[PDB]
Amino acid sequence: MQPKDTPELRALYKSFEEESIIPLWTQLGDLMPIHPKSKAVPHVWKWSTLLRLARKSGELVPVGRGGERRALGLANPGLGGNAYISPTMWAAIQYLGPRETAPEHRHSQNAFRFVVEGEGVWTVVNGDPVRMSRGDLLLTPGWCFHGHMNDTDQPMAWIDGLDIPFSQQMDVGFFEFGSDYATPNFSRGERLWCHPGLRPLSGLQNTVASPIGAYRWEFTDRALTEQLLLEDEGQPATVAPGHAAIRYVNPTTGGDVMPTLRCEFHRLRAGTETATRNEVGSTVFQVFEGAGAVVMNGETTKLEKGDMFVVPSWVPWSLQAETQFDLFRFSDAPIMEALSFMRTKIEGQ
Amino acid sequence: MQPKDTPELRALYKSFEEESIIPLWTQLGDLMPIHPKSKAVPHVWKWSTLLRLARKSGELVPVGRGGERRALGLANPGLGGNAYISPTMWAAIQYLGPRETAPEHRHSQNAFRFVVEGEGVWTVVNGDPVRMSRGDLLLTPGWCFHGHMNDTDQPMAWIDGLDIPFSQQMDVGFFEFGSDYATPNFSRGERLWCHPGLRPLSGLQNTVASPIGAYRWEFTDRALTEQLLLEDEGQPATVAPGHAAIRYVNPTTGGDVMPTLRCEFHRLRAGTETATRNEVGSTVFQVFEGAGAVVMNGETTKLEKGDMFVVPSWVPWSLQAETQFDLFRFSDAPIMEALSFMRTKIEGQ
Amino acid sequence: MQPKDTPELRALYKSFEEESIIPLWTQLGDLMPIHPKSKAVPHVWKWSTLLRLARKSGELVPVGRGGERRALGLANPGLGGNAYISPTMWAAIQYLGPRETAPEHRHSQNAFRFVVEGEGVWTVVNGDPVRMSRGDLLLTPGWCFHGHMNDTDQPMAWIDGLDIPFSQQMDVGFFEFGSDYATPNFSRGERLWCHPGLRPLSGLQNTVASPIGAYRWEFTDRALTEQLLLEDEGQPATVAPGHAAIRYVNPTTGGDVMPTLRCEFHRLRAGTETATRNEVGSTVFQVFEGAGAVVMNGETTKLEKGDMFVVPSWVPWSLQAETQFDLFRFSDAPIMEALSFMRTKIEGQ
Amino acid sequence: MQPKDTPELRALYKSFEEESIIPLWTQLGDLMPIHPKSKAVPHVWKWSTLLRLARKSGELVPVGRGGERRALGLANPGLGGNAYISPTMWAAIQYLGPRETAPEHRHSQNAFRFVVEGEGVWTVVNGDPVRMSRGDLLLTPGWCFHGHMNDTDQPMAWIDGLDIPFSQQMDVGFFEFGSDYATPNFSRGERLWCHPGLRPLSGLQNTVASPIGAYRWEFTDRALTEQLLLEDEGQPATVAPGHAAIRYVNPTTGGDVMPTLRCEFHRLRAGTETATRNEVGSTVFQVFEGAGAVVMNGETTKLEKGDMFVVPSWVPWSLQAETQFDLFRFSDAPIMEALSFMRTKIEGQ
Ligand SMILES: O=C(O)c1ccccc1O
Ligand SMILES: O=C(O)c1ccccc1O
Ligand SMILES: O=C(O)c1ccccc1O
Ligand SMILES: O=C(O)c1ccccc1O
Ligand SMILES: [Fe+2]
Ligand SMILES: [Fe+2]
Ligand SMILES: [Fe+2]
Ligand SMILES: [Fe+2]
Repeated sequence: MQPKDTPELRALYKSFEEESIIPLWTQLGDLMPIHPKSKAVPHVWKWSTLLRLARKSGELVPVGRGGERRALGLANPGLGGNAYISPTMWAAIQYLGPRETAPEHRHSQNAFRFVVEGEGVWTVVNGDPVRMSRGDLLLTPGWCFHGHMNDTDQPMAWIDGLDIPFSQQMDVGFFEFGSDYATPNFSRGERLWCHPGLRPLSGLQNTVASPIGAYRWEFTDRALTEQLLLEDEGQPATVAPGHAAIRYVNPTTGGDVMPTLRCEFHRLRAGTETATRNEVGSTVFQVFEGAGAVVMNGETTKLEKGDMFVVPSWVPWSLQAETQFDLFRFSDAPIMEALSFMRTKIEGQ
Repeated sequence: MQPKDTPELRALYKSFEEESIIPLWTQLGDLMPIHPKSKAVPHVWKWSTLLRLARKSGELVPVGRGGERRALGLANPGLGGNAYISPTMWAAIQYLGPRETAPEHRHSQNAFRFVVEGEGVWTVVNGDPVRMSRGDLLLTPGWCFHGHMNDTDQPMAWIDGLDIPFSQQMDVGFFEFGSDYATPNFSRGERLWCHPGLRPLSGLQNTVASPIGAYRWEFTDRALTEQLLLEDEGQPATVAPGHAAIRYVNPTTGGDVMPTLRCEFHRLRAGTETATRNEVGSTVFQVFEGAGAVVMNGETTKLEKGDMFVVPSWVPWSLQAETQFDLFRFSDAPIMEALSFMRTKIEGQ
Repeated sequence: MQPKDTPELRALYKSFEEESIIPLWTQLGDLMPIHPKSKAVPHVWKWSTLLRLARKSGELVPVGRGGERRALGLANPGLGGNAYISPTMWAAIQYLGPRETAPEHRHSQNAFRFVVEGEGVWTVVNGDPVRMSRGDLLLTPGWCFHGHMNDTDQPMAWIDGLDIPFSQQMDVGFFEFGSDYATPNFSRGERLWCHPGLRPLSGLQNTVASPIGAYRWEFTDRALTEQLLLEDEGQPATVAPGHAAIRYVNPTTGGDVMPTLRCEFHRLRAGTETATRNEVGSTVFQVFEGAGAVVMNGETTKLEKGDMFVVPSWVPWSLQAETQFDLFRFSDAPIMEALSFMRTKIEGQ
Repeated sequence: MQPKDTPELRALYKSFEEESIIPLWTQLGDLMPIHPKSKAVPHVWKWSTLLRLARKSGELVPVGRGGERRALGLANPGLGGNAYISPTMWAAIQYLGPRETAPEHRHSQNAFRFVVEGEGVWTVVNGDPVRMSRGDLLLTPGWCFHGHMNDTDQPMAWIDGLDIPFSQQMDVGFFEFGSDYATPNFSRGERLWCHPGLRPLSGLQNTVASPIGAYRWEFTDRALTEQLLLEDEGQPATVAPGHAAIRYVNPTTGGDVMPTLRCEFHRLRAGTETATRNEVGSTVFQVFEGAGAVVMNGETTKLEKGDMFVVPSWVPWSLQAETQFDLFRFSDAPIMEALSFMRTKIEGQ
């Protein structure tokens, strides 16, 4: 029950409004809920829809009338009109038309770019051009100048993933505009850092984000395959049966690519069904290849190549593989783990 | 400019709404601002107002009709009706009437309690009673059962500070209800941990929050005084001239009391004016003792004993001491520092 | 068996000597032993002997003819004439006569000074005078200028403990000579750092050694007592029953006082017998107060106030308390733990 | 001067011997030297000598009469007959004859094996066979079962480098004997861990030694080459001009391969002369390929393929490259750095 609804009490309460006081006893339980109950909801975006809307955006929105910001933000139906896939993350399909470019900027927000379709596009990160192609994870960590340049008559689309929504709500955003379109097969960063177990004596200082600008498909495919081959041979390797998986990491540290964002890739042998997990914080997945399904909150949704979905904080989820099922993944887990808020429930266990 | 306002474009845009797409090019700059520009605003609450409203709340709201949650949340005028002092923090004046109690609960949200007026109240934290008195900082870190019990015919008020607003927006909240009202002068925690430079062989494992349940006035006063005395003697000690200051810390680690919240105490020799600072993230201060002023965004506000104010992300601020000026402080700085978002501008420097 | 003792083989072997080759197959097992088997042996030094030899040294060795280096190194009978208590540590009884002084030097070797008998002696550490008295642990960490000055007509003796033997064998030794004999009751360091759970905003940077120059008896006694009182009350605290114990720590970090040396203090309720332990690396203990015994390798030795003993790597040991038994302790454990060589066997467990 | 040589003093001194006391004032300065002055001396071993003595050892010392321990320890002429290359390190040429094997053991001492000549030998490390070939660095970290098996009619030689001398002097040595000779091209470890910037979700826990069992030539060559190519292009990369260099690292951590031992590889463009360095602790180098020289203490020695040399603590050294000069390197630097004893002087700087 509340306090007696008296004239004295309504006066007290008129004073509260005047004085910028809100009394705890008027509040609803869910200011401190039994467990996390997100405003954001589990949602799926069909690739064939995203691709159709992106080609269309490309016709209608050329450069000089919107075309240098041609990204279609996946907006969670529960997040009140904000361009947020979850409370922490932004996820958009950038569509780069034939021969298009962008100038250099920087910002505190951390970003990656995961190539879906296309080749011959370079993103230049602090002056170092990083060739882009299908299955490549690129990084443009906080405060690194990045611009891009298409070298071809062909469109490219990629997932444009950022901690924009965390950064906006917590007030950490900074942004600056900056000052030959070279096309090396491999960036300097990779030429220094993509040799396994080796570290340059000039790179002895640890960094906060990874210095690897592209994690190329090749390597991601080979690791996932070797984990499956090791399963066939009775050797331990997969996280769970028929579930191969790698985390993309900062080689100076062995930790996450950037402070706010985790990236991973999972490959599921056909028939594999994962155990249901409740994880604190939000994750987004994208079907790289194959066919299968997700369950979220008990509800199964069938998935096709390119489809993207979000699991908010604590929503129970699992994946199931009809064919062999490749999935790119990202999450706000390094925020929850850095701050000791992370909890995990797994069904068996 | 935007794309040509054509029927085709309005169709594209009707599809976006249907499909939960929001295009980056429609967005306003301030999704990624030049620097942080908070929705929250600098604001001051006058203690004499908070005290008047608290006594009143005590008459009108007894136990069984709201009285076990008698906290008056300082609500930022810019934060749209949420009981938030800033986007990350909650700050309330809890008013405990004569002989009142509360039962044990726990929650993932981290909390402290800074005693303003009163004595003879124990908060019991995982079964360990912590006597409360004026100038004491108490902790009830995430997931620690806490309840309280007043032992006296006298009211007590304290600042009830939590990371409630961070926890709600990011979805990390959990909460549980729990299962003799002993009155020791000192808690076990303090009996183990409040011996300087000494650590118990049974407490060799590092912890995420501090195990010190009360940081008593005595010690805080003595440290601040010794720093001033050391200044008089030509020895280095103060952070800036006439500006003595301590940070409350976790002795297992030397870091912050809890993962999301920093606490500090500042004592200003009369006449001292601090250099203007822009700091990422938000802080709240409370005048423990003395008289002086704050400048925030260029605007001076005079301050009296008990007055509380908030400096959102990047608002330029300084303090000025007319008499000798004691101030309790807290902030979301460990979140910004844990995630490499922290930046600091200082005027001289 | 060896290779056939042939003229060819003796030639091979004459070549080895010539060429600075020593073949593994000629070596004895104990270049890589089943477990650690120290050259050093368990040994006890009787205080009444150390005191007698120290007074004597004081008569015969005044200043200008040896008296500024009046330390009597405990030399392990197994360590071949080196002034080593163990392979890693040096432990000596420094005897300071009436009014004597020493000038400032520094060195990479880490050092502490544990006051046994005496008062009114200051050691000055980087210009900061640290009053010395009975039961105080003082530090003079690596590379800190230290000199001392006696202020009284009375001798003082203290344990002078260093990582001299580690430093000599591994080649890390550096040494420099340096450039009013003030007598403050408390050093600056302590005035800044001996307030429990508080840290100065000017001391926000972590350090490698502790900045606390004296860990005074007072605090050590109070902690040990509170742990015993907590045992009487059914509260967890002691490491083992009737075994109270603290580790001296670096407050910036919560770790060991200095990188190579651990210090601790143990208080045993009468009747308490500890469980036998095999620990990697060496430790030295000194009976501060009480009467009791040690077992080392199965052999019991009775102990009196001041007596000192060493347990080399892996020697099984325990302590037994006839009266209430106070013991200062140091070891090379931070070297073994830093390098993952530490192992521990305990009898029950 | 000493104390007066009196009968009383000789008595005092007879008591010291009796009582296991050695007085500091009798000691020589160099118990705490101005800077490190090693017992060990700079020394070179000519490969053509090591190879000749190894073939010979192979004839004279077959299996069953010494042949399973056919390693020729490089013994520093200054270290009094111990099989030590420096006070911290052991370095030997293991010579494995046609078809020979060894059974599994383990020990706390950390070890690597750097292949010089040969192929078709597997070392099996905790049951995982690691193919060996020229230029490969293999690890067998502390406490990992390792045995080997030759698969060929051909001898192989490798550098057999351990922290044997540190382990013996400090007393940390443990050793155990253990319980199909499979020949995979690549070990499991490498199949999991040698994909750049990728980490298996089953390997999320940090380790103390690297889990990479072989750092193959291929990768080491490619990194060194790419650093030189990057120099040609005006991009920063080399540690110094014409001086390319990588450190072998633990990918879970980015730190050193094992806690006591650092490994590195340097490639010098012809004509390159390095700046003179004094580094705390000892290092050993082996000419993998090319021709050039070392200066140590001012004395130049010409070097050929395979030649090995040691620079004790603080000996000033530099390398000079007549042709293009490839050098494997190891040191006790992680011990000095872990314990804050490391110091570095460089000539320019
Ligand atoms: O990082 C950027 O360039 C960027 C900024 C805002 C939205 C999408 C993006 O790729
Ligand atoms: O920690 C609590 O008991 C608490 C919970 C919500 C609001 C204010 C509070 O002190
Ligand atoms: O630290 C010193 O002054 C010292 C040096 C050598 C021996 C004993 C000592 O106290
Ligand atoms: O690691 C070993 O097997 C070993 C042990 C002693 C000497 C040389 C060695 O390779
Ligand atoms: Fe950007
Ligand atoms: Fe609570
Ligand atoms: Fe000294
Ligand atoms: Fe071995």
